[PDB]
Amino acid sequence: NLPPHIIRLVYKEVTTLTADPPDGIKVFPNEEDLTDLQVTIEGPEGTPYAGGLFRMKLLLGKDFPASPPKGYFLTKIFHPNVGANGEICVNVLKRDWTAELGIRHVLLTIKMLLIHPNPESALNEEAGRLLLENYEEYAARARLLTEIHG
Repeated sequence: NLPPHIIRLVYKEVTTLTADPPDGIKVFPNEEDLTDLQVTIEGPEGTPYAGGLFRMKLLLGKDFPASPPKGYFLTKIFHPNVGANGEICVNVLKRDWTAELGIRHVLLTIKMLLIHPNPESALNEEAGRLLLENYEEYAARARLLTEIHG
């Protein structure tokens, strides 16, 4: 139940964003509810997630864009910043957020997160500790779950 003038702004972003998304990212056409966007993020090459295709959904909350969107991975993944429910915690984004950044910036931030995790704010503390204490162990399991779910 976003304000109509906000919906009018969302339709603009999504329409442009869908016709020309960032690399490795694809926003699916939404004509039902643009508050609930469906997106795929290709696992970056040179990362454990490489080769995998990760389905996610971006939810625009009630106080959007005053507050940042809330992302959720549908694809199961081993990442310090992704919870069991798939909830994505982008600590830096939520701090450096304003209404002008746009949905494109959010998706980019999530892609950058697969490359540059943040164990200082881990929803998956196991993946958080492993990333710091034994990266090779993290890369192994992350690469394994990417072969199965990616």
